[PDB]
Amino acid sequence: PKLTKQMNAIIDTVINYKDSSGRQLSEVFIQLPSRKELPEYYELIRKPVDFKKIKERIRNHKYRSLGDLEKDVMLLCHNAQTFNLEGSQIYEDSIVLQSVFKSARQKIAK
Ligand SMILES: O=C(/C=C/N1C[C@H]2C[C@@H]1CN2c1ccccn1)c1ccccc1O
Ligand SMILES: [Zn+2]
Repeated sequence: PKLTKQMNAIIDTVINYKDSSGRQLSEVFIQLPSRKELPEYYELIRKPVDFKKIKERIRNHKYRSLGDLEKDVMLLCHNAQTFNLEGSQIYEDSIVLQSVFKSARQKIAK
């Protein structure tokens, strides 16, 4: 109950985060392209995950700890770094979002 609320607060912080230029960094990460739209993603990435899926997993009580939530957020960001070119905006945004997650978890949970 309190855990579910901690998780929703943390993920909401990550999703709503805007950089100093006003850009909501999460936007591209909410929903993966389909298999038909981007078959090469699914050829490369073994364990696809997006923020929509993480929200599903929170809603359905699938993460039993903040550690388990963190593992999926880090997976998402790792997949983004794997697929996208180093130095691309999406690659760089995924690094920022890792930090935003860790700060949100420090702030909300401690
Ligand atoms: O890498 C991810 C997405 C990369 N895409 C999304 C945009 C930019 C790049 C190529 N894109 C396409 C390509 C085809 C159709 C729709 N979007 C990604 C998205 C959600 C969660 C994890 C991810 O790695
Ligand atoms: Zn429920």
